[PDB]
Amino acid sequence: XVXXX
Repeated sequence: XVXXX
């Protein structure tokens, strides 16, 4: 966390 978590 879509930074890619």
